[PDB]
Amino acid sequence: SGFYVDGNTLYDANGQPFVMKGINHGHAWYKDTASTAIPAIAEQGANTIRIVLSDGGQWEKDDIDTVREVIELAEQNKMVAVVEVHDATGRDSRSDLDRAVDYWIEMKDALIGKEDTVIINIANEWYGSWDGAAWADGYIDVIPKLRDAGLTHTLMVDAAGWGQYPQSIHDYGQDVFNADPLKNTIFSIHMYEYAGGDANTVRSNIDRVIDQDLALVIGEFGHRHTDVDEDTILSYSEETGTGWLAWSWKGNSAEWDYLDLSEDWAGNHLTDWGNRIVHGANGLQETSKPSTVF
Repeated sequence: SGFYVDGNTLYDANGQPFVMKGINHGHAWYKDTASTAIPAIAEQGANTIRIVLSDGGQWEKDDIDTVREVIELAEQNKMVAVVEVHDATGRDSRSDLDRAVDYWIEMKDALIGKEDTVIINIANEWYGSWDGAAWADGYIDVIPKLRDAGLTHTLMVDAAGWGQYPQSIHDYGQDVFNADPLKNTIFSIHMYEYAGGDANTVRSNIDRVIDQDLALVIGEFGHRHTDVDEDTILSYSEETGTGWLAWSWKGNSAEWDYLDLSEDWAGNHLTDWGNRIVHGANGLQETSKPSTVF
């Protein structure tokens, strides 16, 4: 029993549509914060946490005990865990995707049996270039190896272009889905200045996926700062049943710290951005519903 996909809808194990409303947590870079940050994220009303893991490619590898620990903390706070490997971010090289795939297979014992509470986002932002065909071949090759390893989880696949070239999913997403004998794969767009730059763009990018009867989550998105239209991401996602996961709880480097949702790991002092996501129109408190498996 696990999550299932039918067209552009993701269903929990009780067959109830599940629309992710949640938050990215940079676990890989802040491993000891788990027992503070994960429950703090739950306290905000998030029904899903996207957990940044490392396969040791660029940062400190998250071992199998750590994977178990963080998924357990999510589950025991009534949140779905979207686990993701972050080390292939922006890279076109197949080798980086290979490393992520091998990581999931290495960690399969922490994952098997958790199909109703864990969704596997194969690699964050793999394939930085805007090339639908090449992006597709990567996942056409990758998905069967995961299935062969006995991983039956819903798989989440990031669009090419660091998640910001959703044309890739429109043009090749069905080919990628077809490569999954389980027919249980969904797609993610990351919406920043390009893919989420204005209302029209947000709507067009969501439409170009779900109108292909492919399931979609906005696995990361941002906000306007010194343009990203978080209002439309929030409202149009709600209208269409499209899930989203805001980036990110805490710990961005100085260059991106405008993206921190919370001043503190415990979430007692949200930033303006955190307040918008948690307490604002179409945000977590207003629209997030827990997976019915809980």
